[PDB]
Amino acid sequence: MMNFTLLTYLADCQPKVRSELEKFSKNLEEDIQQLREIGLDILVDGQDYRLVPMLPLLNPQQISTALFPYSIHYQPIISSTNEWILQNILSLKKGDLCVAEYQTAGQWLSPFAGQIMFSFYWAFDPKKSIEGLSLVIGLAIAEVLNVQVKWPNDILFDERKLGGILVEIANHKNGMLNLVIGIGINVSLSKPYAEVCEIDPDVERQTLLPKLIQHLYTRLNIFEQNGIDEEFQQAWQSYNAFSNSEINVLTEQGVISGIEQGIDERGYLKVLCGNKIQMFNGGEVSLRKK
Repeated sequence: MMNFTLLTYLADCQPKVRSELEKFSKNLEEDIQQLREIGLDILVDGQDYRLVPMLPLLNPQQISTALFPYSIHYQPIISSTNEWILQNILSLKKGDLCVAEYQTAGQWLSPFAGQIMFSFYWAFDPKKSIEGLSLVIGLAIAEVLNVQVKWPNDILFDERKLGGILVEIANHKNGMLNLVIGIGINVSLSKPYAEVCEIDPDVERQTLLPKLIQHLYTRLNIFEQNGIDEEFQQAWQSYNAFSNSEINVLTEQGVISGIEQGIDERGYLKVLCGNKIQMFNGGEVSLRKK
């Protein structure tokens, strides 16, 4: 069982003596070791216990001044960035974000401060359709990092997953379509996955996070107008790593083989299997390469 309070107190990544630490944990050394097992690195030098970040910690006010006017909440340790946006939905506007260094619920040995992890609140017209939204989120991320996309919502470098996207619908009666979009991008992971450190060795999470968020909001606004138009489908093809490739579509009824044929106006995957094009929805099916 993870000691959440101990992790939160150690989150500043500054040294803390056991006299204070013994308050948050009862059997302390058993809990420090349990945190070490889940991939966190707590090093005790002499009498000083310190948590080690994989990358330099983020500065909240630097992000806030860079992403004005969007309101930013920074928590070093949180259960879920999506839950905070959901739980505080009544106090937020478009683009308000919850950025964290570690998510306790969610890689397995995921590192503290090794990922760009943020969630944000977005609203659409209640009539509007969100079909293809996860494709817009992925394409924006791929364009910023000059990497590839995989349908429906995978970001790829060297055919390896560089991050993940989670789009959720809030059960709030705003008269609008309320969505929490969650993003995790691997920057430096301790080690079938990829990290931005490979593509850009001198990358800094402080600069990349506003860059990604700004382009993401552009494409979301483009989606509100253009939809999944022909220009978007051309943009998808440019960054698709599975374009016109021999693919296997894993479905609840088994695997359908064929050749990838891009996307339609609803964001559905188009595959040529036999002599007909078969279309699939993202949540129901999974994409792989023969």
